[PDB]
Amino acid sequence: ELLEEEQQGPVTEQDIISYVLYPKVYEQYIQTRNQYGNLSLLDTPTFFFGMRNGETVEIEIDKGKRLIIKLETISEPDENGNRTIYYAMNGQARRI
Amino acid sequence: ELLEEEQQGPVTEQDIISYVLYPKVYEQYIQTRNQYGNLSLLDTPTFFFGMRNGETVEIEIDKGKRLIIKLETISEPDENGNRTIYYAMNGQARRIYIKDENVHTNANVKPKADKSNPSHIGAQMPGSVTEVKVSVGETVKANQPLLITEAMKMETTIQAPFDGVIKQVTVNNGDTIATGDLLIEIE
Repeated sequence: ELLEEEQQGPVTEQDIISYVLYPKVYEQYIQTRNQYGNLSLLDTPTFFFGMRNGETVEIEIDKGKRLIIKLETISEPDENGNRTIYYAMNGQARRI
Repeated sequence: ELLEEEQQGPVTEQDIISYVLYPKVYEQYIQTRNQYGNLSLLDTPTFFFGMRNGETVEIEIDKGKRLIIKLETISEPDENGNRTIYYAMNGQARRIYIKDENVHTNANVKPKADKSNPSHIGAQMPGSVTEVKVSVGETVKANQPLLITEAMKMETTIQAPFDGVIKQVTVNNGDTIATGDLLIEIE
């Protein structure tokens, strides 16, 4: 009940023991997954380090599905302390 | 007859005595006018200083006609020392390339070599370029020295892996190099 109330929907028997065995950790894994998604798919050097300027990285999402990302530049922090990363993803200009 | 030949076509009487009076200066005014447009329309602070990161500026072109320009970011220089300015003009994304007058080209970022491409020669480890021995469009033998780099008070020359022609040299004398930097391309 508790997991199906926190997450609101699908919960497996794997989720249940995972929570019982590691309450704090399971929960924290969900918060991270909610934010960044499936991090297993990223390659290790991209996972630990991110990306350099003018780099292109492939991420195999499925059979014949993959993300193509190019990191162009990163801006200087603004007044709020926020930097603008200029991206190119799947032939589409993107800003984060 | 002279001025109309040089320029596009339209020349006024005011153009003519402006030349006569100040030949070289008038001819310079035209070269700048052809390069940058009408600078007198710029506000003075912008005219002398350009723009700071994140600044929005207005240029009164005429009644109801103005340029709203925002300077978003200035990139690090490429191997040629060309910085990419990220602009916003009248709600349109815009990119402009400007050559940086460095002094020493140690701020230049070289693209990484493609390790699967045999044409691409990459830097084995970090150093500085001591001597460039080839230029673009030069046929070279196998084992021919084509770049001398210094690591840690140690010189190690880079040589051609096969017979071929140089497509690009991304480095000049005194430039810093990093592990994996593209340096040469050959056929």
